[PDB]
Amino acid sequence: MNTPKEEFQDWPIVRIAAHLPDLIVYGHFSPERPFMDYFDGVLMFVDISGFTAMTEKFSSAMYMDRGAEQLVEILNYHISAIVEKVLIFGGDILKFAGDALLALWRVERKQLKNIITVVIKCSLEIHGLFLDIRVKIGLAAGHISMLVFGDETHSHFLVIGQAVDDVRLAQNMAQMNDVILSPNCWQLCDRSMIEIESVPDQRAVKVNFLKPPPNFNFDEFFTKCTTFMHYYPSGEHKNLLRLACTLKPDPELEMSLQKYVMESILKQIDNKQLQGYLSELRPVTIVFVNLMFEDQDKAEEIGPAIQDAYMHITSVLKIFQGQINKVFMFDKGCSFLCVFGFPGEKVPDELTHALECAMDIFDFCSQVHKIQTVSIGVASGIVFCGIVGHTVRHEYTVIGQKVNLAARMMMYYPGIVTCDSVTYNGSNLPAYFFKELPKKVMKGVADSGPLYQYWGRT
Amino acid sequence: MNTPKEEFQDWPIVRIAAHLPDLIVYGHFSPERPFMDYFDGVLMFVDISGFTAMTEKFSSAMYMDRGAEQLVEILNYHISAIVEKVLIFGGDILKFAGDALLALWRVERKQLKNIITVVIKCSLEIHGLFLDIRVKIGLAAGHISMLVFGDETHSHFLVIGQAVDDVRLAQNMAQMNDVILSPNCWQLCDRSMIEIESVPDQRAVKVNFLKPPPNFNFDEFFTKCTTFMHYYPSGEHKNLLRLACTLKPDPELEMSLQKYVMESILKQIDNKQLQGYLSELRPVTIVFVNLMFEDQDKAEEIGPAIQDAYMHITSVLKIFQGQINKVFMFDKGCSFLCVFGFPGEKVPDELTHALECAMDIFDFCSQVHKIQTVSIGVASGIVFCGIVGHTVRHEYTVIGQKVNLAARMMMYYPGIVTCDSVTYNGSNLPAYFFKELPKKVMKGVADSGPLYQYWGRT
Amino acid sequence: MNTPKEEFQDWPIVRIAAHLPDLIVYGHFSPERPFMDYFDGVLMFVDISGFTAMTEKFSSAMYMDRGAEQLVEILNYHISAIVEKVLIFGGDILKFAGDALLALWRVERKQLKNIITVVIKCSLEIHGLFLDIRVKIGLAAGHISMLVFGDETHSHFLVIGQAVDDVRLAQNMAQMNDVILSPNCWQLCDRSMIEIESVPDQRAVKVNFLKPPPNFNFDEFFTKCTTFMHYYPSGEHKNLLRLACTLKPDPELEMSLQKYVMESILKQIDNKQLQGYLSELRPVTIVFVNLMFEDQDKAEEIGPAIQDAYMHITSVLKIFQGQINKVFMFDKGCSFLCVFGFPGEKVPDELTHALECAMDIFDFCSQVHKIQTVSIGVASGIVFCGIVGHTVRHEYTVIGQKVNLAARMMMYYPGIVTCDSVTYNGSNLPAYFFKELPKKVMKGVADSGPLYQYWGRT
Ligand SMILES: Nc1ncnc2c1ncn2[C@@H]1O[C@H](COP(=O)(O)CP(=O)(O)OP(=O)(O)O)[C@@H](O)[C@H]1O
Ligand SMILES: Nc1ncnc2c1ncn2[C@@H]1O[C@H](COP(=O)(O)CP(=O)(O)OP(=O)(O)O)[C@@H](O)[C@H]1O
Ligand SMILES: Nc1ncnc2c1ncn2[C@@H]1O[C@H](COP(=O)(O)CP(=O)(O)OP(=O)(O)O)[C@@H](O)[C@H]1O
Ligand SMILES: O=S([O-])[O-]
Ligand SMILES: O=S([O-])[O-]
Ligand SMILES: O=S([O-])[O-]
Ligand SMILES: [Ca+2]
Ligand SMILES: [Ca+2]
Ligand SMILES: [Ca+2]
Repeated sequence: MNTPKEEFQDWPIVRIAAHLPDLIVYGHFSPERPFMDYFDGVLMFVDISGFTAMTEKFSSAMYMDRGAEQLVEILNYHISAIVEKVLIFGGDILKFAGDALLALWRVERKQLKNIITVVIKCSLEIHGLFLDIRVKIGLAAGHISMLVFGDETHSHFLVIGQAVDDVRLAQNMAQMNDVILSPNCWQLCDRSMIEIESVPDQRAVKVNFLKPPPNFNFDEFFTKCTTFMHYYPSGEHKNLLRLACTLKPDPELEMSLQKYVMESILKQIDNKQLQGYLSELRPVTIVFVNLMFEDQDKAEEIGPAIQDAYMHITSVLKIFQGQINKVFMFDKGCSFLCVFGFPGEKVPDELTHALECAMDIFDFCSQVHKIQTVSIGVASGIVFCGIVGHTVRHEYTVIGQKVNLAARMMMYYPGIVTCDSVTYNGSNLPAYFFKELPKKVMKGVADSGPLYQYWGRT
Repeated sequence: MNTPKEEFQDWPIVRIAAHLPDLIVYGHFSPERPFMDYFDGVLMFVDISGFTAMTEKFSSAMYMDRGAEQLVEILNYHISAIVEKVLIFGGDILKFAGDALLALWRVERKQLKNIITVVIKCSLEIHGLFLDIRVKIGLAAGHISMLVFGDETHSHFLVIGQAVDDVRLAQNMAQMNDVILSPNCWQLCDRSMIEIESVPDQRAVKVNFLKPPPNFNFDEFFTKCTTFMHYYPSGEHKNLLRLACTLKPDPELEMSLQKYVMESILKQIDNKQLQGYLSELRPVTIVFVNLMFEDQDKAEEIGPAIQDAYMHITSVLKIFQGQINKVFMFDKGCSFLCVFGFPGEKVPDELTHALECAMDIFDFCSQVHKIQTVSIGVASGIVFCGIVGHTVRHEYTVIGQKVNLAARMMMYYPGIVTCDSVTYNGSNLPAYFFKELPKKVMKGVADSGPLYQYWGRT
Repeated sequence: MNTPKEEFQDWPIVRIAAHLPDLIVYGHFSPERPFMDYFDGVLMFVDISGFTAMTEKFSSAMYMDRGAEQLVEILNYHISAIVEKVLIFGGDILKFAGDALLALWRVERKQLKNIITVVIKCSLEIHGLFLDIRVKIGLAAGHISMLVFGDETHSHFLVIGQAVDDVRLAQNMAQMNDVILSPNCWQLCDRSMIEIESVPDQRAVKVNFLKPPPNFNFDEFFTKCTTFMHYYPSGEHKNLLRLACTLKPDPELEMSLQKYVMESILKQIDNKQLQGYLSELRPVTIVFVNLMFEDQDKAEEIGPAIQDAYMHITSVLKIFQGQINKVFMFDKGCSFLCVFGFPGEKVPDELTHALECAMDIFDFCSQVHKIQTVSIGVASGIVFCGIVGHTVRHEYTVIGQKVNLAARMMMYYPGIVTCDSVTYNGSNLPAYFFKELPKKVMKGVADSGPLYQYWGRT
């Protein structure tokens, strides 16, 4: 009797799970929204520099209109190798945000110290790996909360808390190839192993070296650490990057997971549109909404407010096929990256609508309980849209100078709705709905043309 | 000199042969239609229950319009494993009929007894395998005839005869996890091996156990049996499920095989339409035509009559892009499962045309020599349409409560054209073309709304 | 720590390189056009017979409109095996021209003799391999020049010189399974190894046998020869057909390589159109342009003239979406195979435009310095268009009786623009723009209907 080889089965549930972390794939939580959960772990925030400039350059005529295709190939080639190192070292990629990602090693507290050593080693192997593009890495460790929010058809998650805020601080202060440890990371870690320098005006710290003691054996140390990693592929599945590669069809799980993924993506997953259709350099409008709270680490207070905000944002965006691309925590606050003009979703009057939608969101969210300040940046132009990451873990994302600009506007011009010149000039609206603003110098943007506040009709 | 690995070549002839059994792939028969051939073998008729109810439920809004996609994934996941067991045990899957299949082990008579033991073991391993869904299995053994019929562009085949009628009886009388043997099966089999119970009002029989004698070794027994299996993958190809995976391009064979497969399928095979396009929950009209004969086991009489009927049915269906989905033998008669509204084939006035086409078929076929009774059931609604089975053996099929309803109407209301309420209400036709019928209780249907006879214009 | 298997990555740069030889993939030459380079090597020109007749026959109704699909499958099945033998024996496939290909073994002069023995052995293994279709093979050895020409968006290359002219002569004089060696090939080769016959009225020669001396061991001899093959897959990559299978994304290289490949092909490479869309039997018009020179082996003279011609041809074709399918050297001259009606590029008035474009090209090119004679054949009808070759090395090509006819017209009616009856009858133009020509018997065409010269408006 023959025993023929099982072919890899590439079921839709497996393709959907590529878009999600293990935290969600194997999470099985309740129905209620907001849902919150609490744990400890180590975070790695890996940021690549030089890609939005490449994006700008790949719009140039030398790429003969294969700009999007060439950009995504070279981006995925580099990012895939980072993703693979993270997975092999036992991390869960939580989210891609443009050309950056955030990864988690969830463990019990007693194991944090040993796991911090695993993540440092991983970081230094990634730095190793590095077209003129650098990588900055922040690491943090401690308490983390997860929030899941949404409605009957859509779900979103976020991590929140002091380690989350720390990991962004640590990354922001890194020079152009540094691994920086949060102060808490630095004090929980195994100091006899790691050689650091102080850094100016902060107790956060820079890693120079991993100097293991005499007969420390990393492979034995790692194996010990795997005892505490729930989903590390092993045994018969040790040749796989992710256990989620082995998920089997299960309608109830697939219904829960698909809510996290955008419809146009699901369509490609179902072999109902060409795989190449979602990689594009297209003109869109970014509406970047920032919500700040009294205490942004306190998930039981902020969770309800984010749910409330999401219910309203989703309904006004729907009126324009606008879409939420991603949600995440910034140093200040919860940010919704919203996009008008995603593929097949091109209403004309995009700019006008982007502005009215932004005002509506600003007015509603301002009155939501616990939301201290709302800030919204609106910028318009040619951005890269596409699937970024590795075949086994990847997400739909947007990269471009205009995405960066909208993000910086909401930070540098808090408490108001701001817009760029393309949006101002291109909108239908009367000029006195706007106020021209003082020019501010902003991190990693040059030649923002004039900026405007969208005042509305006083 | 390098010896690089041959890549699996997935030629169109290989993809076409996935849709056909070995009986046809390696058959090489004459041109004439009808063609008949005679042999012996064992049949297994495996029926899954619970799928048309799942079909109904997957139309619900909780599946967020990925109903068809989720249904086909979970159906193929389970059905694939059954297909694989059948192939590994050396069977030929002849046909899929909704959520049921029919499999054949063709052998010389002297070998029937030993082969019956192989098929029982296979059946019990399939029962093993079993969302709330059961499997019933009928087995039969003895004489089988095959009929091939059609025209210059289309071919169809059917198995006919006493073992065929038996295998349906045996399956129909099974409780909700039984393996039932036909009476002839029971008397040809190796009684010292198999432990049965009698069943009420029949000499057909239920298998409880396979109790091999002391040093019976199944693997050695199976290998002996493979001597009599012409196409069992072996040698260099022993890691394959089917020898048809190794077919090489051959224009003459491919022209003969493609006649059995629907054009829209061929289009996907040729990479001229998206693979996902044929999995759908769509509104269609089922026209189920049943032909009964004096003697339905006598292939030399009935073959000409089925050919004649097919020539006419095909021409009237063509006038409406109606399509024959499948043909097979029921307990009484030869059934054509015809469908109006298959993809890209959506004439409006579908219902009216379904009725006129049915009357035309009824009038012509009634006068064909040797056809004793014609019965036709017409039902309309949302049915699943798609490719069911395993990657190496699969077929386009329709599953749904309306498919079941049309099948039961033609059996419970013999000799007339019947239709459901959707068809009656939705058609263009005047009310006095119909007669409202007495309500009958019918196997595995509830809430058939009112039923009508299509009388035509007296 | 796991070491999971790297998946084959099928990056766009790798798919583009399938369309090109190593001579271009690993060439890295300057920007300037024309670019010329000089080397030595052995050429093999493998011609299949019987395919354009199969093409004709696959338009017949017996193929049920899957003619193109069946033709390409059976063509690629046979051609793939030839390609594979050529690659395994260390050759570079330079170009496909319908159902023929040209392959190169580039080496230093001292190694030519040993390499000639490798190529003969390869030839005899290919002859081995051979629906009623024969293979003729010409071999030549010596000096070869390569010309690269084009503009900012498109590149083309050609090999030129005495070995190139020789390899076509040798192939043209072969009977219907011969391997013929050019005279220069015959005198550089290892005469103690190869058993030949003379052939009528030529010092070119026919191979009967390879009779290696007593303890000649071909595998050891081949390995020695691999020392001189720059890109022979080896080591970790010895299970690959081509080293180009390992190319990694690199925007600068990909921009240079994509210029050689047609846009519609790039679109399929980018997963923006169905793979099956480019295999078709479609009506097109072939415009075959032949340029002759005083000395066609002298690349420093002819290179500028071909560049000049190309700049003009490309601009007039653009005005009609006409396309250059391929360029190559014929026994006399440089030929541009141009096509009107490639997919998505179907202007009506195709025939008229094909004629005016041809006249324009004829008038301009006639005055280009160093171009002695221009000849252009225009023929219209159903031709096969599609990707021919092996998965790792393949090209878009056209095959058909009309392609052959246009090629023969430009040779048998030199110095003028000629057209077939379909073109004459179907064009819009007044009858006195044409002159009906004397009927000539032409190699491998029968029933060319009447032929005409396109005179233009005197
Ligand atoms: N797709 C995305 N998702 C979330 N945030 C994004 C984003 N694209 C841009 N941003 C935000 O825009 C800001 C850009 O500033 P930086 O991160 O310092 C740019 P950089 O990494 O030095 O080089 P780059 O522009 O080549 O990416 C960040 O705050 C980042 O969070
Ligand atoms: N695609 C198909 N091809 C052929 N016959 C079909 C069919 N779909 C339904 N039928 C017919 O419809 C009838 C349905 O009755 P049953 O077979 O008893 C239903 P069941 O198996 O108990 O559960 P189910 O409805 O979940 O399938 C059968 O006679 C069957 O032949
Ligand atoms: N796609 C293509 N590219 C370049 N030249 C082509 C071509 N198709 C046809 N030709 C030319 O047309 C002519 C055809 O004549 P032959 O090569 O003798 C035909 P054959 O090989 O005996 O059988 P065939 O017609 O089945 O191919 C050749 O000069 C060839 O160069
Ligand atoms: O990674 S969470 O802040 O979206
Ligand atoms: O399996 S045969 O009755 O179509
Ligand atoms: O092979 S070169 O003459 O195009
Ligand atoms: Ca960045
Ligand atoms: Ca069933
Ligand atoms: Ca040829």
